[PDB]
Amino acid sequence: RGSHMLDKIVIANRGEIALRILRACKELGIKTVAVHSSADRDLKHVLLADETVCIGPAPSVKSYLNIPAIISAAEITGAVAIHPGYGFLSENANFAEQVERSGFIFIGPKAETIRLMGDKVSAIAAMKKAGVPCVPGSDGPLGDDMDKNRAIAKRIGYPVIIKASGGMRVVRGDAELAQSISMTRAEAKAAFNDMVYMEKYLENPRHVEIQVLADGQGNAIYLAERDCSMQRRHQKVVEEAPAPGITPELRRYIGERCAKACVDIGYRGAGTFEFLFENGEFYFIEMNTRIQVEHPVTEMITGVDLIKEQLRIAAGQPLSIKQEEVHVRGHAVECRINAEDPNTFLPSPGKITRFHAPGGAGVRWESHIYAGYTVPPYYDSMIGKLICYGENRDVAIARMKNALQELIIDGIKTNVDLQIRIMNDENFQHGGTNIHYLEKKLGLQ
Repeated sequence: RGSHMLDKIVIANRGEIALRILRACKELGIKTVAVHSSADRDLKHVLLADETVCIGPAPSVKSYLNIPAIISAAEITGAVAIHPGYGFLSENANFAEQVERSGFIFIGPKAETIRLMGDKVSAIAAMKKAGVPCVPGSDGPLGDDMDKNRAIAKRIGYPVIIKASGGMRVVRGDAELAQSISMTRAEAKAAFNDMVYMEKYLENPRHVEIQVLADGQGNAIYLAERDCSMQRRHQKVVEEAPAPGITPELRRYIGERCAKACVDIGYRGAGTFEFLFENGEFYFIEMNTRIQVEHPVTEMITGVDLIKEQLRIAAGQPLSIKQEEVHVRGHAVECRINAEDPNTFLPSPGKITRFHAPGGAGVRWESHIYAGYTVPPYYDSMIGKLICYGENRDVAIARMKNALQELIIDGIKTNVDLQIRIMNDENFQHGGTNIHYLEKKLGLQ
């Protein structure tokens, strides 16, 4: 035992993220244990792992969410750590608590941190305390004294939105504040209760998120930001880094705030701070206490291997990277490739009859698919991620177009066509479109 302390690791996940993790492991000489459902015996990473363990039938609830089977998998193989990747049990405290209780290292933050940020009220509370900008509001249920309510809205700045404590109405001026509150009162009465609170209405915001790394020993750094505004039905479709328009100084401002937050909450490992960004102001929404799907975009513009850092941190090693050594270079754009139905956006199962991946400079392909592989119906629609890097934003986009053209995936329905359309969208090329843009372009409004 000694190529890395975490000499053998259980990859509690599937698809592209599991492969991504497997590779990071092989690089470090770490033995891999791929737990899988009976429907994923043909996953690329499973076929490449040192050991494979079936943890149950196709259904996620019976496999990838099966806590005892996953820990038993770690036990029978003498594994020492478990990487939950993203989704599934990655932000499930109970799982982390049992994993560690069984004597294994959970590659993620402390159980108490998952719970903290996992709760919206506790999270906001902690973020404000640490100095992270949050969504302005009445700080509690609104009374009937329209005078302070008008002052609250004023202080927060219109437009404001009235929300029911148990579930909403937009107010653009104090002239309609009173009526609006009463109107909202009624509905909720019904609708739900009578209590109502006020929040700042962020009408046309962008989705900007800050990547961080903390060793849980007092060291925390931020690795630039990512703009993940290209959304359809709240699902991310395109991601890029850095975020267009964000200056080095603003980046430094929001970055140091998140790093400080990590220190205050004793955060450990990789995490992400998602904010709504409008009129140059950041507003914290939530923090994902895990690795991000779109992490590659950050990896390519900073030259940092986020998965490997997660492993080193989980191995008790303090951060070896100082904030001043972190330099953003170039631009990276990510298109998510999904095997999805164009009318429901749901997974579109089937056999891939022909597959050809794009190649060339600045082209990264994260995917488990291969000619002959069949997309199962039990999980998500994501079959891969295509990330293109360039010395600047225009080069990255130009490369994504070229790469999307070389990409061949027959036998199943995909969104490749959609991606090409987005890369050719004049507004996207200009940069900085808000979270409502995509649904507009395609009329899902």
